[PDB]
Amino acid sequence: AAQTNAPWGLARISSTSPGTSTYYYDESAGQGSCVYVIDTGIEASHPEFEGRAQMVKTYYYSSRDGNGHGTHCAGTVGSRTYGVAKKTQLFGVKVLDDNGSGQYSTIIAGMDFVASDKNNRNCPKGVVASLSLGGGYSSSVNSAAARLQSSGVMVAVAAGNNNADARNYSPASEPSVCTVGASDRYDRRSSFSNYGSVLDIFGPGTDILSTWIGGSTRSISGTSMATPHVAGLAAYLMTLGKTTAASACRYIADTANKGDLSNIPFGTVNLLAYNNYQA
Repeated sequence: AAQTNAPWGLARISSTSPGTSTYYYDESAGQGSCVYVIDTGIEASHPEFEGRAQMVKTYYYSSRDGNGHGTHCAGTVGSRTYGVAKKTQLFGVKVLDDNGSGQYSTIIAGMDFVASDKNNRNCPKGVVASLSLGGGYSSSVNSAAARLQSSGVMVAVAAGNNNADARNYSPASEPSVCTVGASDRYDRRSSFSNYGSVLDIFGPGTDILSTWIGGSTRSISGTSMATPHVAGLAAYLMTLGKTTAASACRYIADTANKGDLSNIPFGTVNLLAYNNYQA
């Protein structure tokens, strides 16, 4: 399948070269998979989600996304126009308030929620969780991410936006999950992207168009935007049967575009997520 005039990041993930604008992908499109977006919520009524999104948990007075960040990330996972895996099921877990903040204890509870809640959902092709959040190093936060991964969920986490080594941030620094840095449309490391040996992969993160609250759209930047490209890619590849939740990060690294990014510090992987789809 071909989506013309796609957002640059979608085109990038199906291309061996920057500078194109059509996204190519297998029509299975993540059908039968599920992606949890652990964030500020999801505006599930947005026409872009086509009834495939729903809120399953909140720790606050509402499950609605009063911020936009979670809706934007969910759109990159699975919206019809802005999403990688256009037929996946999206489940929102609101661990962040409408200012985008959340206590680590709430975030940990949300991860353990997903590890159990997947047993209440129909996801025959597998389960992914996208975590566009983080703060300073915490062994408890890393352990919660490790448990979620161990339970059979492909965990993708943002590297962070500090232009610093991600070893000092959580859950970015947890070895067993997939830690995602950000790149721009010219294949440069995004100016804010964290780096370091703990990164597994880069995805598009600068000037990413996606859904927003109020039934709208906007372009924003962050490792928060790169993470859902990788989460959606995992769901898509799991639906194709090419990999599993336990092996998808490694498979994405195996099949990535290699050596094509600029300003990658010595010791950080030079790997850009790629779907290897042959139309």
